Amino acid sequence: AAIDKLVKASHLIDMNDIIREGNPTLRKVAEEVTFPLSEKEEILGEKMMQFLKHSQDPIMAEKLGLRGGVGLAAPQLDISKRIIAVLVPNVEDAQGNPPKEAYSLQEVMYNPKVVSHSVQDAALSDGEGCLSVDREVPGYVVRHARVTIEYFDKTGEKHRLKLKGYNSIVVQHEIDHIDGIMFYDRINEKNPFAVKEGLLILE
Ligand SMILES: [Zn+2]
Ligand SMILES: [Zn+2]
Ligand SMILES: [Zn+2]
Ligand SMILES: [Zn+2]
Ligand SMILES: [Zn+2]
Ligand SMILES: [Zn+2]
Ligand SMILES: [Zn+2]
Ligand SMILES: [Zn+2]
Ligand SMILES: [Zn+2]
Repeated sequence: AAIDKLVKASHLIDMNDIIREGNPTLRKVAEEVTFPLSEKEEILGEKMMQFLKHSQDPIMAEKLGLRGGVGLAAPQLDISKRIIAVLVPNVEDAQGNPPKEAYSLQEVMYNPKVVSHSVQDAALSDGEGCLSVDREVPGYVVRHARVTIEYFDKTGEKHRLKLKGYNSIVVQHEIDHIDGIMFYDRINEKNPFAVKEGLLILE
């Protein structure tokens, strides 16, 4: 099964593990995981996180043929479980100094969900992309500006977290994957760049 390939100790997730647009697994609602985690579900989370680290490392991205990435959902690896990893980096300053925090968000989330959100909407000004999508998809992907999520980590400990800015956009994108929603489902059907008043455009 997919999961058996993925969790072999020597296996590194790369682009050949990523299923594509059209594969029915991207359109399912993923199955809740139960605690304590199997060995597999735990190893799967570490691999997914390892993949995002690799994709942001100039050397490993080049060794593995990996495109830069900040989130990955298990549906994208053909695994219908409610498991996402998020790794959102902070940026150096004009002087070249690393940030205090390497990441604004670094987490493997089991059973994540949006429990509440803002009336206000937000969109990345640059559109969104997807590891599974090999097309140029222009337009504003309309999301919530702010969300409160709950989720479990690999110990089964429950977290309640509020997010805004880019972290919020990233997490919504990944949660959508475990619900069978693709980014272009939240792009206006007639005008991709339609701005409804009040929309927070993130630069
Ligand atoms: Zn592989
Ligand atoms: Zn069930
Ligand atoms: Zn472990
Ligand atoms: Zn490594
Ligand atoms: Zn929502
Ligand atoms: Zn709502
Ligand atoms: Zn995606
Ligand atoms: Zn609750
Ligand atoms: Zn459409």
